[PDB]
Amino acid sequence: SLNWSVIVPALVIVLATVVWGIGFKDSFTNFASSALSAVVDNLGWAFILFGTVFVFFIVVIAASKFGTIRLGRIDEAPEFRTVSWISMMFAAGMGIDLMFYGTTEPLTFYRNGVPGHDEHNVGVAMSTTMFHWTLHPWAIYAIVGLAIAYSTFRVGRKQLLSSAFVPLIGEKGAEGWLGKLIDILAIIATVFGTACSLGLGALQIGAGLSAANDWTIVGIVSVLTLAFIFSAISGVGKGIQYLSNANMVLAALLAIFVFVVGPTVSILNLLPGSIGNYLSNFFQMAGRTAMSADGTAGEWLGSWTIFYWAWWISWSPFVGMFLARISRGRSIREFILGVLLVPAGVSTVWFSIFGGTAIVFEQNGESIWGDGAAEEQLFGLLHALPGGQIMGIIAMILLGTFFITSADSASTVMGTMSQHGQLEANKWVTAAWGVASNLQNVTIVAATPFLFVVIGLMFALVKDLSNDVIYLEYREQQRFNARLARERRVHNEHRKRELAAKRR
Amino acid sequence: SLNWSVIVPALVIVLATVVWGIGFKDSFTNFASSALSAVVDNLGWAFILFGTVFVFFIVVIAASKFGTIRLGRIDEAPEFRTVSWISMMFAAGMGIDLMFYGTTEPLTFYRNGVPGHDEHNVGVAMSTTMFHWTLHPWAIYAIVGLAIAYSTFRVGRKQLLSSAFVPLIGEKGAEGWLGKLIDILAIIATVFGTACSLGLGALQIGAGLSAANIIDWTIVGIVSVLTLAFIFSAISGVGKGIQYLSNANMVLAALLAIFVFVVGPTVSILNLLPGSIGNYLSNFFQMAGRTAMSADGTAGEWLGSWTIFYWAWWISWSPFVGMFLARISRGRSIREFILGVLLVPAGVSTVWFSIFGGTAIVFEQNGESIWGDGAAEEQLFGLLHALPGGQIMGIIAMILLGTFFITSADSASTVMGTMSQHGQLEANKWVTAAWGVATAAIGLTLLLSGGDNALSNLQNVTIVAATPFLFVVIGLMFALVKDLSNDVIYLEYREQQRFNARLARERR
Amino acid sequence: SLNWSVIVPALVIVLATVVWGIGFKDSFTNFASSALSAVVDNLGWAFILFGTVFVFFIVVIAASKFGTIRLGRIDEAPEFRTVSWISMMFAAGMGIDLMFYGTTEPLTFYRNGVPGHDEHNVGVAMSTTMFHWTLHPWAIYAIVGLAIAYSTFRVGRKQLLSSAFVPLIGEKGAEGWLGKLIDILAIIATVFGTACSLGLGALQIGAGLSAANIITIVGIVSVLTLAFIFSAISGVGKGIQYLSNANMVLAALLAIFVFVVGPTVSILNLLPGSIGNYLSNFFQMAGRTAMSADGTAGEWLGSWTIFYWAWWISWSPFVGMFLARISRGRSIREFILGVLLVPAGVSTVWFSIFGGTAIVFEQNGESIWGDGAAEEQLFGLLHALPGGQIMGIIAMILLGTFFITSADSASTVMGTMSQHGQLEANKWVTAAWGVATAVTIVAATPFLFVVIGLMFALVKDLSNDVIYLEYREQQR
Ligand SMILES: C[N+](C)(C)CCO
Repeated sequence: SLNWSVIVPALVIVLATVVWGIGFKDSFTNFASSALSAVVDNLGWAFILFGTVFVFFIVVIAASKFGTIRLGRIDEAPEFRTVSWISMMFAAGMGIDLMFYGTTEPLTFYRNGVPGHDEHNVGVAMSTTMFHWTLHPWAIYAIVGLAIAYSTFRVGRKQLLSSAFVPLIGEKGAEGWLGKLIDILAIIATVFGTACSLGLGALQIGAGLSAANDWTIVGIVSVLTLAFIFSAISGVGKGIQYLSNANMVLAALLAIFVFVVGPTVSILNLLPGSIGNYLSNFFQMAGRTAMSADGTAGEWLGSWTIFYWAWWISWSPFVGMFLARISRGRSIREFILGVLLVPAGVSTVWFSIFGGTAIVFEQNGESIWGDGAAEEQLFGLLHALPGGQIMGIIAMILLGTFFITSADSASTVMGTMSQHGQLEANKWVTAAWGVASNLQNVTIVAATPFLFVVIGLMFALVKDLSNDVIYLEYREQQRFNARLARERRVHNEHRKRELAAKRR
Repeated sequence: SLNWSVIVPALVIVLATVVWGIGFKDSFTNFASSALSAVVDNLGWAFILFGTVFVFFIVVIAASKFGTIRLGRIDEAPEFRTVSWISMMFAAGMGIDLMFYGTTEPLTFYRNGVPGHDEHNVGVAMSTTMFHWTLHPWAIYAIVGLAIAYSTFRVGRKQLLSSAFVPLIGEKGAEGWLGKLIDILAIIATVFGTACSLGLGALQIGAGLSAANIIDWTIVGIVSVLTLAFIFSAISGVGKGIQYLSNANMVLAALLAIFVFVVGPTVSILNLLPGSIGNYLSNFFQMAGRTAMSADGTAGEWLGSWTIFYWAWWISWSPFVGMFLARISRGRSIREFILGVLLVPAGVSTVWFSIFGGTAIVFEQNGESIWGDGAAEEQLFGLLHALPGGQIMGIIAMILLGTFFITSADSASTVMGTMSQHGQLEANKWVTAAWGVATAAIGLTLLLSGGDNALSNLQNVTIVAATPFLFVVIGLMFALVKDLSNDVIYLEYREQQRFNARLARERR
Repeated sequence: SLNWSVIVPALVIVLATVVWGIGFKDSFTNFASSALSAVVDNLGWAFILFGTVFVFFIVVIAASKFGTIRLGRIDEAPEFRTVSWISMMFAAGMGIDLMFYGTTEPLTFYRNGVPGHDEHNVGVAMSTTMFHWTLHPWAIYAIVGLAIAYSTFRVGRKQLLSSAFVPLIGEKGAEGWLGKLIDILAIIATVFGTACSLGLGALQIGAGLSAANIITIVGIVSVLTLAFIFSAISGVGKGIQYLSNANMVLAALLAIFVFVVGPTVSILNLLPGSIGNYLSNFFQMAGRTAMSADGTAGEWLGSWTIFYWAWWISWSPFVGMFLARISRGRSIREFILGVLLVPAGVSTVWFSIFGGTAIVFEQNGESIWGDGAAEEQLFGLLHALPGGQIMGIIAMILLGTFFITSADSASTVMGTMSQHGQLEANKWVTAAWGVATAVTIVAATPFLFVVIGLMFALVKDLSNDVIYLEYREQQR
């Protein structure tokens, strides 16, 4: 079936803005761009304060006994073997976001330097770029991951997101004020959440084709690729799977390419250097406040750290929904360590090669900084290697596949929440959604409340699992063990007492 | 049955400070406060090291299996609800001291900077203040709280610090050479601890009088001796139920936190919550190792005035917080009661210095600057006066430091009575007041001797009377670890895992 | 009993090495030195990366189940108790390194600064020194130590490094490419490793005797200490047990006299000081990849932290043995921390006292750095105190003490890794290989990796211990 109670408020606002951005007061939309500023500096803290709390809590829980609990009907066989499951995360744990931002972020920090430190600090350059792209971002997922996952596969209920809040607003009666609203606010941040990498993919080509053959060629390019959304899911059988390995071959290749063509020793060296520093500056990073230092970091932080936080939150639905799947039969722990450590530790080695070389080239004077342009750097530093174009091609096509990976999946997810949450593949809705610095701004305002949704989600999560039979058993059993062991002891002290007073 | 071997000895020292200091010579009391440099110079390292030790110490017993042991009889349960129990903690975690150092503290740090830190350094400045007022201060309180809550509750001894050394000391009637001694080291330290709070709390008030009237050296003599007269109307002639101002405190303190939160730079104040917890955590070890060798050996002096004082002050109070937290505590687990103590009080102190002290910083950045001529006593009235209707608030402020003194004193003089008479839960109304005035007398006695640097002489004696007790609380770990090893539950468990090992060994 | 298939490939290189660096070839064994740089630069990442994991590793080992099971026969009464055991471990905690380097290093770092900082800072100059001398050099031992012992005392497999690789390789199947290669590079390692701990001592004696008999003679000393490496175990027994104990009392005395005569507070104001800092600066120093800062520390890393790891890596077969040998019946847990808590305390305080005093003297204008050679400095601050020359005499002796206990025992590991990893070996082999030392970084360059696999052979192997094998062979 379809949820035409969640769909209808959906597009009325989706397009209310869409048409509102292309038409009417065309520049009226740039009042919103100056409107986030209310949210960024009034809530920045909220984002940061809770953004970190998100990292500690997920980890305590995995570590906690809650983690042994398995995700699906009691006693279920993993979807993939413990070395076949490994390959699965990559399918979600990468995208177009890594390439445009991934080779410019360490550089841009090694260049300008981050608030609180001097320029040309390779160390911070590595510590601040991972802050955003490793431990922190992924934990915003695994929260929503687990609540969504535990909601559906274990308890055995609906693939709708607001569902995971039934242990707070009750169950089956949280459909109104709170509930439908969540789904609505869910679909929206998934339409905007997508284009933020979709329309972006066109922009990276709008300045990407310069490697071969500008601000209006995007419309022609957008259709070149979008015409392939209706073929991959609508016309072609199956979803993803095939592309997941494509990214390893394509990504793994250009990466091992660079790791062996570019001097390896420096990138390899910065391998522990990357982690080491991360750890040393992670707490200090998490206390960064517009108030610090001297209260002049606000516009840096709104620009970078608050920019990603807000953004990840406004993208955690797709990625909590997508990660839930193919995590059935996997337990809590193995799934939390799953979504962290590895997706975390891939990104890290990725900024280690793109970042290390990108920098080592400024260490000498072969700057890759293409007039301060995110799309220019990527290639500016591989056409500085043999076959710069021979790979630069595979990079284009790498940002091509990624266009449909995100789209494909995203639509899977969004289309899934409009059907009453059922998994079955809905060709019809997957295709319809497909079509549906002002690139970095529309996402974050759109699901501002979401931050409070994942905040409260901690409880709705911890409250609900805590009633899981296995864990319910474990704590019941503790009481019996605790008191039984009481009887055994109170008696002795009456036996060893009566016996004692017998020696008189 | 008042312990007189214990009661008189504590007083012989109480009287000596007051009699020697103001009535006769005066100039000579400041000689013993040359001894203070003595303590910091060559016993300085110890306060610094065992300070950070107490914090680890406590977390690992909480972390340790002992954590599961229940205060009281086996599988006992807490007397009141988690929320109530906690609810007790916020009151425990506020009084005259935050008032005094709420604002000058982190400001003095942004204003002047910290050794190893360039001045105007928000993150550091804040994290140093958090340093003094969170886990390290509260590790100590729990160290002593546990010891007390455990001896009376579990092994059922007398509510006396000595009765918590019994595992390590004879015994056959604990408190021989030792123990009488120990309790004596409690009373005294408990007097000068509360003294400062009574002390700097007083002159905070004389200062505050400026907001309403204008208008003094004799005026501080009046400030205390009046509310000190009103510790008697408070305990001498109790009416209805004695509990009552504890909340009468909380509300005012609430109007102030709320008042300034919104009026003052709110988003900043909010920005300090994530910000300050983080610098803290991040700066937790770097400041842990700040002795008088960093920086270049120049932090020696800075430690003396601040950092060391928190160490001496927290210690010389642990006899009071320690019984308080203990008394409330019965019914918790060591693990539940540790984590509770470090985390719960700490929320408040972190929130407090962010708002009260965190506007003083913001201001100092717009040039407003509440520095008030460099005196910290007046800084609290000052920053408020920079806000709409801050004058009415200054008034409440005084009346707040009023209520605090009586409430600061009664709770002390009860504990101090309780340990002056063989640790009776039942508290003699007549004895308490005695510890009321005696303590008030030394608190006042410290203000008057000093003149313009009245603050200085206060923190240097309370540092000396503390130095002894610090060893007490160090030893108190050792008793505490031997007491927890012989406990039923930890012992009975080691018989079951060695068994859950032996059972499997012979079947295979 | 003498294994002559492992002695040959090693005995040939050793006979050859002393020579090819002699007879007018003395220059071409010098350009050969610079080929060390080659390693530090492409295996630079190698140490600095794992050096730090070993620590976390053992911790994460001592932390988990494996910890509880006793080393050796199921639930055995150990060969000591806590109050006594505590003495035997100390035997390793003190040495010849901790002579010149304790005073000089903390002093150096204070004076010139270490990369990524300013100079004259006391915190960094401690935490940096402690860092090179704490957990980092004791995990690279604990892994060697814990593995060997478990191969023989638990499992009972002969006491020889390759034997610990059984898990990863095969039961009796290692013999081929991996193992024969091990046993040989676990000699080269034992020779040179200790050779860079004695080589500094053959000199520092002549340098330190320029504090006694002001002012060729360097080589006369090598014998006057070596001449009592054989008459110390060959005739009468008990040197390993008797010397280390005495020597600790010497070093203790030394330390204590300086501690008291030297300002007491400063040293004693630096216990919290070093510890607070060592924790604080732990992860930053650890990730001190040369890439930092600005690409600069390449060289600083090469002079000490990285060179530091190699030598330490070189030390794993000889050192890793004894700490395993010493322990029977005592759970790995009471051993991992055993060899982690003690090392930091003996080291920390030791640097604290001597290194810290040095920093104190520099601050008061009383510099003892003069000229600028490591070997001259210890005696510098020494003679700067009452009874200086005198304590200086025992400090002299200290140099030669343990050197004998570390030469007679550097010898023992060889004698036992010669005769099929036999605990007890014939006397002639141990002493004969005691005159061998009578390049450190590349001596052990491959042996790093030998540790890493040793880390997998220690985890994979346990998971085939009885507790984990029984559950394994059950429902699963
Ligand atoms: C709140 N107490 C009075 C218990 C002490 C805190 O300053």
